[PDB]
Amino acid sequence: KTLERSVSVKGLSQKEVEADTLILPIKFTRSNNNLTNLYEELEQDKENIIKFLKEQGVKEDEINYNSPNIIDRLSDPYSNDTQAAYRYIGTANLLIYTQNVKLGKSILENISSLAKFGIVTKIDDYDIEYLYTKLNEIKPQMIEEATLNARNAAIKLGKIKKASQGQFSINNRDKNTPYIKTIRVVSTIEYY
Repeated sequence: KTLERSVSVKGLSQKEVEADTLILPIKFTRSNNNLTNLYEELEQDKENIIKFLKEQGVKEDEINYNSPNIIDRLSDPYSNDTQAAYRYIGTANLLIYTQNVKLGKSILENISSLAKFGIVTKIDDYDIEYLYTKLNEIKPQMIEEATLNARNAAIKLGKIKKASQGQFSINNRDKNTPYIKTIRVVSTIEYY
């Protein structure tokens, strides 16, 4: 009348963890007819941004800086046209790489204070990274926990028919907490 019976349980491993890496790129841009003057204002912009980051808790060894990217437009602020401008435009990037992930919130709310110096900072939310770089290291024990939780629900009794493993998910806790990640895995076990 019946040929087999099997029971299926899904085991859940879930953990909140704190991101260990914050990558925060701060771009700032200037224009000038004289290229030497563009570099001097960028360099002065860079010094003021660094001072604000150090006040915020960032250390010097967490700040990285590439050569500014300079575009020659060959324009002039005298030529009567609808598209006249300064000849050169330069954009620079101060790239923060730190394990002090809780610094990011305060940096992003106060960076407007640099408007004083005439600094134009652009920070793209898409390129702000809060990572838990230990993610792959923690997977084996969470897989065991899920598989184990599945077995113990089955207790509450033959061999194992099928074993499957979902992929890990990793989500921010709240919107206000990007430096805290929720990590989940589900292990599915079917017994006879």
